[PDB]
Amino acid sequence: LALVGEKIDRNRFTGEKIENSTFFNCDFSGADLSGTEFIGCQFYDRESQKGCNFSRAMLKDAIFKSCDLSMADFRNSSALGIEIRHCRAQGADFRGASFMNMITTRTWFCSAYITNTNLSYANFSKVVLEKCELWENRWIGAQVLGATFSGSDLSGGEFSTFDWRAANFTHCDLTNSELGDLDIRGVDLQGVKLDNYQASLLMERLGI
Amino acid sequence: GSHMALALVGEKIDRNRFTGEKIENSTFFNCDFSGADLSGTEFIGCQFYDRESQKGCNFSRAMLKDAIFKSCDLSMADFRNSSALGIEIRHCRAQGADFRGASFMNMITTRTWFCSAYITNTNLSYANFSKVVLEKCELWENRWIGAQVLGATFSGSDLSGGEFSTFDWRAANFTHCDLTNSELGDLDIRGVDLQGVKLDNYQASLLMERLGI
Repeated sequence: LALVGEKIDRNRFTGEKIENSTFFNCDFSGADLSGTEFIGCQFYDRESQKGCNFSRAMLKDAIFKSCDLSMADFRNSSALGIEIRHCRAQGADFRGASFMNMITTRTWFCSAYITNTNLSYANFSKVVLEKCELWENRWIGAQVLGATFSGSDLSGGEFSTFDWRAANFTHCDLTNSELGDLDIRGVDLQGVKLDNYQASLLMERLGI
Repeated sequence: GSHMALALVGEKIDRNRFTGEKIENSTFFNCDFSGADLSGTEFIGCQFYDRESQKGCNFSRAMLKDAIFKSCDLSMADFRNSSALGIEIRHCRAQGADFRGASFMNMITTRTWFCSAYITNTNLSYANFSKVVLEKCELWENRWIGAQVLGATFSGSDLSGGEFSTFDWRAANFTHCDLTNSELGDLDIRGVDLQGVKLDNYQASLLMERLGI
């Protein structure tokens, strides 16, 4: 399977399963991708330098494994309990995307599974991702201002060019990660889990 | 020249009554040594505090270059404004002693200044070190509980094996200090400058836990 330049109809792939396909410059905006599963699929065209629009797509329980989602516009999604794995999503736009259930609780709760995924330069400004599976990702350069990952599990993460001040990390698990310029003086770390190797390393940053 | 088993009380010591001598197992209660010259004078197992008077001896402005106190009871001695370069206080008790103004510095054989003091194994509970310059000195194995240190600097010194329970860590300058093997109290790395100081495994673990890790 290999579409190009098409705008995808609301119910074209709903619930379906697709493998080793390619969608270049397609426009899944507004689509209904509940229960859809993409495997080995590519959504980013290099000769073209453009990716796919997923803005406002319904993605409740959607699934992405080993896909290339670079430059994916996930703005304003509905992505409750979705899972992303071994994917490339460098530069992808996540602002607006809701990973939270607002119905079966009288407040809110989150659900989301994004691992083994390259999130470099992804935009998570203001995103809510409390208590989710966010382990083993590359976060280099990702915008995270206003976000909150409180209680999530980010263990095994790369954070080389990453502003630890901009988002709420209280209660996350950061064991076994590349922490970059994390400075325990100016960054609430209440409840967070560290590995001894890092622990020492962080003292070193303080002159000790 | 030496003295043994003295018991002085309420006397005012003369400049040279003891200069450079060796004194043992003696008590002096409520004696003003103010201004005396105790250069090189050695005191062993002496007592300068009396539990019945609740009084100490005045050492203010005493000249104490190279002086030795060993195994003495200096509870609330007044050393204010003294000259104690190269002094030495080992295994002494010195609760409430007042060191404010006492220079531990050499300002002759240098362009500027340097320090020299050996105070170790000493109980310094509620001692007063406001503004004291104590750079690069042996200060190991003391009890510091309650000590006033506002404006002092211990920079470079070796405080290893110490006891700092009720101790205000933002008060003085502890850069480059050796603080290993010590009970560290309420020390919090977020609030205080620890550039160059040395901590051990155990200690370091405990300072993380404080933050919440």
